[PDB]
Amino acid sequence: SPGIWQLDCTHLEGKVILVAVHVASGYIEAEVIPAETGQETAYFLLKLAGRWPVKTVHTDNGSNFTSTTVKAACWWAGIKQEDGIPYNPQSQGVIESMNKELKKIIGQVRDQAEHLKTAVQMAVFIHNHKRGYSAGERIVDIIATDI
Amino acid sequence: SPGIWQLDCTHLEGKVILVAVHVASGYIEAEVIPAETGQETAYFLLKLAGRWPVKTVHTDNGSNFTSTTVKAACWWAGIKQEDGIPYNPQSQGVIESMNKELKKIIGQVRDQAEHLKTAVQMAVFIHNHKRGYSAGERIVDIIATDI
Ligand SMILES: COc1ccc(CNC(=O)c2cc3ccccc3cc2CN(C)Cc2cccc(OC)c2C(=O)O)cc1
Ligand SMILES: COc1ccc(CNC(=O)c2cc3ccccc3cc2CN(C)Cc2cccc(OC)c2C(=O)O)cc1
Repeated sequence: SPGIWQLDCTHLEGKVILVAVHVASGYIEAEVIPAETGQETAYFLLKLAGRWPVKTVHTDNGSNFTSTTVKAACWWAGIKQEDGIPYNPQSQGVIESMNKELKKIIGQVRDQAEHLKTAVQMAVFIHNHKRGYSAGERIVDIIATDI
Repeated sequence: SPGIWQLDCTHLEGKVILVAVHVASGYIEAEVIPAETGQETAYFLLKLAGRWPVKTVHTDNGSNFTSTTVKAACWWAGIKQEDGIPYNPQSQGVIESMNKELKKIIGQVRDQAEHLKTAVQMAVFIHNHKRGYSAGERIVDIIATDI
């Protein structure tokens, strides 16, 4: 579980927000892309795995699970690519609630920047710092304990 | 020192590679941009500070130190913006050696992707994983100990 991440795709302003959640901590990384493609998802995972010790990724949908480009990136980066079927039924709700919360924060910062990507990174900041520990503190502690 | 980062700008293929180094560990994050502007640097720092507990940034040059946009991002993200004058003379050499090493790795992966940004993220991955601890292990341990 220190190495388990979940992909999540949500939409705002006609754009796509791609999110990776570290399941055990709730820590997130996110980016804005014009549309979800295999190449964009692959590049996002490459970035993620260079920054955190990503062992397993639960993909957000069947297209990214199938994508040969995503599979290639996971091979390159030493990631076990898995499906994202909510075997635990709590998972749907948790991701739903995360997207709602993220969109709420984005709304609270949206008039502080021209570009959606800026607002999204502000929201990532606020989410990861929110406390009692923050998600950023939890991920570091979990991984440090594992090392 | 757990919160101290150094900015670094290097050039390849007519593009700019912007690098943030966590000084105590050698862990890096990096991105490719067409040129180093205040807005790009500001956005890069916002991303960084949402992902790690960035307390202090030593800026890479006087233009980024002066930039009101960079100062605004540092204000927003709770970062102390400082100059990057190598008071310790070993600092020049260490950054010089880091850029040379990064360019070497980029060369070793360059034919595995069309786009420079992909090669740069491959290089970030290799750098942070290289072992005896890796930079990625060191940064997590340093920060966890601090928390
Ligand atoms: C991350 O560094 C900062 C630094 C300062 C601020 C404070 N906010 C403003 O100064 C502002 C507020 C606006 C509010 C409504 C409409 C337009 C706006 C345009 C602006 C000016 N721009 C240049 C900010 C900006 C900078 C760098 C990259 C950016 O995007 C890549 C953007 C952006 O605008 O997204 C936000 C973020
Ligand atoms: C990170 O995910 C992967 C997945 C697979 C590979 C294996 N490499 C190739 O398949 C390849 C090698 C090339 C070698 C010389 C010239 C062109 C090339 C074009 C390609 C095909 N592209 C689509 C890879 C690619 C994918 C996603 C985003 C990308 O950039 C944003 C690029 C890119 O090309 O930069 C690398 C990285």
